Amino acid sequence: FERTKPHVNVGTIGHVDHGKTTLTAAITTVLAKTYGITINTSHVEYDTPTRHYAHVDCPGHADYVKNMITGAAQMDGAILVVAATDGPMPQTREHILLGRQVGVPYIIVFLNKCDMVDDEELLELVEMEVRELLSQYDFPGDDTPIVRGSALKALEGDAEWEAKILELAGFLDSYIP
Ligand SMILES: Nc1nc2c(ncn2[C@@H]2O[C@H](COP(=O)(O)OP(=O)(O)O)[C@@H](O)[C@H]2O)c(=O)[nH]1
Ligand SMILES: [Mg+2]
Repeated sequence: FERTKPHVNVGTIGHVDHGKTTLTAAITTVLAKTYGITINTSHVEYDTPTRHYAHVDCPGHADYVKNMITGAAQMDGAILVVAATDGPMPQTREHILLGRQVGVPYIIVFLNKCDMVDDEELLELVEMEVRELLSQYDFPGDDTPIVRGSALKALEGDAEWEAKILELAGFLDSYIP
């Protein structure tokens, strides 16, 4: 465990537009500064000072469903992007169940479109309805980290937004046993 230092494969589940691919990109970049069948799959490896991460993001639902259903991925940690602009839409609900069956123990939720969402009243509201799916279908939903940034900003520059990706990394290290 000491070389890898604990090696963690963290699984990113969206609907179609939320920014996972984006979320996925941002995390690495942030990470670099601060520290440093047919199957279709996209892979990134990332490191916090504690854990080391392998990350999988799939261009499509079809991918998530097949990839999650067989064996592709193995996903200890599932990082979830629900985007404020919309709300949790089908692909998110589906992804949540599928996860439960899959045996995806931990889903950590990240809320993207806060480059576009001014409204504590909405956010709570995106944020509540997530909590509501998570439970009905699987998960705690209470004692479950919800992180709001905006991935797009974070790469792109400087920012407060960047900082949040840091919580995401942080929770990861914590939330995931
Ligand atoms: N404004 C804004 N747009 C975003 C953000 N993240 C992603 N997008 C944009 O929305 C489009 C779809 O996002 P994407 O990451 O590809 O979604 P995915 O299908 O879940 O992988 C992208 O081309 C991005 O330019 C974000 O945090 N803010
Ligand atoms: Mg994608």
